[PDB]
Amino acid sequence: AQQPVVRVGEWLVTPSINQISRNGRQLTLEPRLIDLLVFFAQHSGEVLSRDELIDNVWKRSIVTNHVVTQSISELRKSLKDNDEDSPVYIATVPKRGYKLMVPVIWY
Ligand SMILES: [Zn+2]
Ligand SMILES: [Zn+2]
Ligand SMILES: [Zn+2]
Ligand SMILES: [Zn+2]
Ligand SMILES: [Zn+2]
Repeated sequence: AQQPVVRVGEWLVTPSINQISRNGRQLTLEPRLIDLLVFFAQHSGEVLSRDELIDNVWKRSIVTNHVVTQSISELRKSLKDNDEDSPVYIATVPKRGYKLMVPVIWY
């Protein structure tokens, strides 16, 4: 039985099984997305450039600037989980990149 390592906003994250979870809602994500989410949480409330995200989350793969942007949309979509009352988790900072806007608790 697996312990969450971190809480991002309303979601407990358990990277060992690629899972996020919220109040009786469990979701498995792709591992790269977990890795992106974990990177944001380690650098929370910091502006992260497309470049920082590529270097750290896509290590030893080349990707386009555009893979990042579509990964970001997929992660926003999973973090929202169809709840229109959800905060913004990942905010776009114009011309600069992205910032994780929710509280993080490490366990
Ligand atoms: Zn940091
Ligand atoms: Zn940082
Ligand atoms: Zn993609
Ligand atoms: Zn993806
Ligand atoms: Zn996908």
